[PDB]
Amino acid sequence: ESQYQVGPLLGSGGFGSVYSGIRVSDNLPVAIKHVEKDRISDWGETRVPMEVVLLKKVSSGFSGVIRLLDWFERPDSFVLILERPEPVQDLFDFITERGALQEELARSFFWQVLEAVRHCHNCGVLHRDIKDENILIDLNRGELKLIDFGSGALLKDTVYTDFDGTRVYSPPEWIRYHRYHGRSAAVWSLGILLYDMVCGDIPFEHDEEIIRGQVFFRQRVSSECQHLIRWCLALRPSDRPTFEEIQNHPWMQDVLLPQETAEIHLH
Ligand SMILES: O=C(c1ccco1)c1c[nH]c2ccccc12
Repeated sequence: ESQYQVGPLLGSGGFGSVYSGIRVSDNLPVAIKHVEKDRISDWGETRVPMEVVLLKKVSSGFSGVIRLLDWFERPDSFVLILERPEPVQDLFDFITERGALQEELARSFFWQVLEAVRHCHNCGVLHRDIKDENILIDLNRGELKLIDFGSGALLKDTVYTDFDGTRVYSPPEWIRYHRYHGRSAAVWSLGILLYDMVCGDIPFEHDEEIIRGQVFFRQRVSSECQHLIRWCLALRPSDRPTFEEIQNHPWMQDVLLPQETAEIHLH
């Protein structure tokens, strides 16, 4: 408040409003995110938004998650202080500009995504909204960072019957039954994401295509990549790969380091 210098609004949406900021104490770049208390669906613990509980559980030590540095409670909103990489661009914008990604780049991005989601999972947190817009690229370090835990939940082994993430990334068992388990629904969304990365667009727009589960490639994509995608997008949850199987898949071998990724691909 006196502790942060606010700059430009970065965006707004169902997550609230995110401003670029600086922490005055040491000039650290931050993102400052406000949600209205009324617009908060889900709470935990003092009563904080679930997002804060989930962020505190994943923000310890380092990872591929944008870390929560601090939060404040205002009379009708909560304010989250988050890390801000600089320069940064979300993976959606990045794909809009460059179109479908070279596989070497998608492999590096995808792997970093998988490490970040494993970390969330090891921490007891299910993100539930993995997609291009929720992934930030630190364009100098080539490091990807998960954002927006606002639809996430504690990880658990029983079935989830609520979902408020992105539909076109939701699995067919959610579409048909409003039931999914955490890991396998995450894996499906990783399949959409991987397809999006290598094709330049998500594979399915309509409930029907999701449920049909048939994947058509519109760009040239290697067979190993199409196979990994189709495995993530297995119609039966239990036919999907574990994170381990995904990272042991042949398309995933020999990943570039993040730094290499930036040098070759991001300049
Ligand atoms: O954390 C973020 C976020 C976006 C939506 C919900 O949380 C950020 C959105 N744009 C950003 C830019 C830099 C760091 C975080 C974010």
